[PDB]
Amino acid sequence: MIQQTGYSKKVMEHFMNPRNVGVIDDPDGYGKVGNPVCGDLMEIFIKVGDEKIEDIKFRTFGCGAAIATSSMITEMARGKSLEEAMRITRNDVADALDGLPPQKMACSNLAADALHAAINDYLSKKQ
Amino acid sequence: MIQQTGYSKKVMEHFMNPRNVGVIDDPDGYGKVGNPVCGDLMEIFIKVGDEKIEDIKFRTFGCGAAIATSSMITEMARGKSLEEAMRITRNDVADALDGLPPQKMACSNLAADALHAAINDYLSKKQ
Ligand code: FES
Ligand code: FES
Repeated sequence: MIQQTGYSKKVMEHFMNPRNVGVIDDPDGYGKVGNPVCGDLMEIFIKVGDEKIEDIKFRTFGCGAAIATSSMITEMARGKSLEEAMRITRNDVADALDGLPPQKMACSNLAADALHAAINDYLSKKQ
Repeated sequence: MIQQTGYSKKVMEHFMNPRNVGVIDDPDGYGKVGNPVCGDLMEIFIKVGDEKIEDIKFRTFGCGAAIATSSMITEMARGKSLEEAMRITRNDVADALDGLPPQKMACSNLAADALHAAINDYLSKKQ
């Protein structure tokens, strides 16, 4: 078939066994981003110690591509400085996502956009 | 707030720990239904013995409401006669779903529509 799309092993691994699902109570930074098409919401929670991500959790009721990408992005963010985590985007897990249905590119961008939002929330509370 | 919506404990239980996720190889009936808005696909697989559902599995990369509803519908279908399973719809788990965002009503209908499709696939193979 032409323009074939579908789901890779790595996305299926992170959708079936996502890392860092949950909530942090009273988090240092909280970010939430929604997807305009389906209305699902991605929420990222961070604890910050030493200017670094000491803990991270995500919560969403969105689709498999959004959950797998959040699992991969939160795992890559853990332990990074705030400036390094701000540079993380789904480009950093491009190979795992290649091939996905084209509408899931937006779903894949929720995790990094919520992480950036959580970092900015924490920074704006510093001031 | 007015017209409040969100996710209940029962849906969160079935999204976090869905029952009957997987595939049956060489199934007796296979049904697949898609959601027009997001393009996700729900697939149900059944094994039929004694005119009854001897095993059932679903596979989707759709959202939390579609995965929780499939978990609840496949659990209710297991062991039922084909005629009883044909009567199952998300109405049978209405109370667990009440309150969900209104766009997830379509996501909630995928499981029973795929189950009906799998049953009709098996019947059309009888003939
Ligand atoms: S379909 Fe809602 S987050 Fe992907
Ligand atoms: S948003 Fe795709 S199945 Fe619900």
